[PDB]
Amino acid sequence: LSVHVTDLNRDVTLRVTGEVHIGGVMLKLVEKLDVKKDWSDHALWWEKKRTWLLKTHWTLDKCGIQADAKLQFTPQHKLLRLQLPNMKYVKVKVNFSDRVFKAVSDICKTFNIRHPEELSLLKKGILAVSQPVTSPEILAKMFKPQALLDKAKTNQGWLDSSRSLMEQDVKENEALLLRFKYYSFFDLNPKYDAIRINQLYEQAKWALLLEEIECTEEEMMMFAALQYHINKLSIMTSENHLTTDVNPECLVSPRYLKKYKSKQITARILEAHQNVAQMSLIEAKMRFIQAWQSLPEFGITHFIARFQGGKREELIGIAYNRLIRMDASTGDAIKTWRFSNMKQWNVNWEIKMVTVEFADEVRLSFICTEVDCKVVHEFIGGYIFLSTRADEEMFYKLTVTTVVNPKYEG
Amino acid sequence: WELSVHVTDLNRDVTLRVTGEVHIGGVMLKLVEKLDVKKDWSDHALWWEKKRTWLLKTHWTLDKCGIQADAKLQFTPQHKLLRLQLPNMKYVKVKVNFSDRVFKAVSDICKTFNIRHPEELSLLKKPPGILAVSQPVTSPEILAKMFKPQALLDKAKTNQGWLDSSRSLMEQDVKENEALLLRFKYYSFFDLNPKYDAIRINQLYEQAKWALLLEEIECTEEEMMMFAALQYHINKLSIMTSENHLTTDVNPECLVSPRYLKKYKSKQITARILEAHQNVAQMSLIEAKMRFIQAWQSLPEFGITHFIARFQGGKREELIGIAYNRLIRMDASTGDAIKTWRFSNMKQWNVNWEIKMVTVEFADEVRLSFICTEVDCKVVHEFIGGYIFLSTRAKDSLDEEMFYKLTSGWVLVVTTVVNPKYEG
Repeated sequence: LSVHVTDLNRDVTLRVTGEVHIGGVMLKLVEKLDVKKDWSDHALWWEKKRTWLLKTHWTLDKCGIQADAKLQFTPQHKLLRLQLPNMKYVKVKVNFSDRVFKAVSDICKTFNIRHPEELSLLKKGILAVSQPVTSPEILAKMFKPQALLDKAKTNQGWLDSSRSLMEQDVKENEALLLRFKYYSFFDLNPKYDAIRINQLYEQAKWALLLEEIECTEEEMMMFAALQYHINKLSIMTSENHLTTDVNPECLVSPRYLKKYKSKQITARILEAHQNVAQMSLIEAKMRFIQAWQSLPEFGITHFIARFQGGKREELIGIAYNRLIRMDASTGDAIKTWRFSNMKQWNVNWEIKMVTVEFADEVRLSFICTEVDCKVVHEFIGGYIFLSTRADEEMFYKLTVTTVVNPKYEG
Repeated sequence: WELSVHVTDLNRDVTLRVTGEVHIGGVMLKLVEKLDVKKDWSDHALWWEKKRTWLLKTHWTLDKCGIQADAKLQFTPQHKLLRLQLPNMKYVKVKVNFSDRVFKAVSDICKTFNIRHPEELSLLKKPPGILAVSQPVTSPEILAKMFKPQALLDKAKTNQGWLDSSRSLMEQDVKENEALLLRFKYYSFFDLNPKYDAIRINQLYEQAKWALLLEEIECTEEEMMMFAALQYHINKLSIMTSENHLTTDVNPECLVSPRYLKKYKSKQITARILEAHQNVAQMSLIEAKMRFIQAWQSLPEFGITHFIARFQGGKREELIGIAYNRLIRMDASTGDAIKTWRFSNMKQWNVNWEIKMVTVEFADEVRLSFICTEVDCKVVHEFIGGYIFLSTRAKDSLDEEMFYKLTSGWVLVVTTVVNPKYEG
């Protein structure tokens, strides 16, 4: 066996038996290297079969390791460049051993964001602050084609939530996108979700500005006025001074005039107004999200799909309440099936075909790319799992595989 | 015999020779003929002040109306001018039918003011953009001048001025050009919808604001400062509704997608954004007032109307409280609740007009009986039946006959009314 230490950039070849557990090898590593350091975090990684040495209690043989195998001793927590929905990169170190689902959970607990199951990871202080862009040129610089096929192509980058980061080709300090994957936001509470709402509003703002989602001019002007309103509401949160021609003594009962001087009353009102503006700021972003949620093209994830009796590449669209057969160019809905009528769905991994069973004996089938099937399967099962909130074991189970919809009405 | 009639608007007294078999319309005809004038008598109607009744039934004879000889009645236009003080404390002149029952008068007024659900409002005796805009006073001096005694007995005295919704203004000693208060009478507001109730919400907010500023309702210092902060915020949001100019350090072009930079100039964008911003601030304005109201609704002493009453085993004049869902026996010195009765457990309630006594029958055959003043008896009766009628409101056109049936009392459209919402 050969174990490569990435940190010290040195490879160690060891004499291995086969009756010594994985922990024994790790222990032998600590003693032999003759270096005063901390090895507590590191874990063995197998690049060949792309599996972690998860259980260190296991011996050598029941892991299926041949002779002269080149293992890797690398730290679990590596540098990871994350781009928040606010399009600002933050540097964090997360566990590359845990499942992406549990990884997202930890990241959101760190970022003060409730319900991490609505979020996931996607390939390519200031958590609460939201400000517009310095100049229109930056938007044009960030401007992408954002066509349906281009958007559908980027949807392949959704990580397997049942696997880890290391198993899915994620290098150290490689850019991953933290995005709201599912568009079923349960319990948006301004009392707890000051950051959660802010990032969701940011994702909605950037999706509209970069024309990732299509809307009319009237709606565009409204959204533009909304974040203008949000900007003015934000300024009020910092202001600790009188800004209008109103005398604060006119806003209170005359008994407090005898209890306080004017400077005292002005101070307590300004302090309270910062709290008032703080809630108005949040509820404003709430309205932005509401208007965003009410768009006719909201909450649809596109995947290239081949439908029965179709000679052209089309699109399968996945939403929180339905899935849609769509036109690849226009994006017009050909037919819409709803999740409330679904009994179960099947996934043939050989043919790469998804078959969905609905009520009243209607049946849908389509075919996708190899990578898309796993992503679509997780998208489907994920959306059903989110329709049951009122349990991590439930999610992993829902995500030739056959899964019965636990919310079938019929 | 002879009939003397005074035409109010013409300032003329007319004597008419009548028998008694002459119809009401007959008097009106002989009145017009003898005057010999060219005028529109459409709105004019006979009024008898001594007996406080309109004489609208034209087909009736003088015998049916019990009009004795030498009676001096009036021929006056039904619609007269009235001064109303809105919940925003601003006065306004309106023309209303002084022969219509107050309940209809209030509804017509609310229709004019574009206020939905007029059954929650009514007129109270004093002890177009004026309806929409909210503005704080100029100085603390104004608040000090309007500061009236808010003691519980003083509020109980004020509540004697609530007009009978089953009778008309003329029948209740309300002269032309006099001042009446338009207030939210019942504290149970059905469907406060911001999409329609911009005026309704504004006035309700004003009534809440003024009740707090004049200490008509109690609140903690923390709550008071929060209410003050809300006012400051609402005033600021109100300013934004008029602003048609940039007031921040943000470029409006960074708020739109790049395709609009190719279609519009910088000014065309800034203008259409500010135009939309006024509507955004408008909605924020309404939502801010809603938060003020719901906070006002959550106050411990909210939604209670007080009346002086003597109870069965009382040693004193006490206070009977009427909330939206309950009757409360309160001490008139501390305002503490002695005993509370739920409306849901009320099978029935009676009003003995002779002894001026109200008796309520409950479940488990528990009984409550108290005595008020002559005026308070019908006012309290309307409050009980009114709040009940409000409970019959479903999300599904108001049933006027139902409202009167619950609140008319001794007026036709010992009184006994069965609660239609008696649970079990």
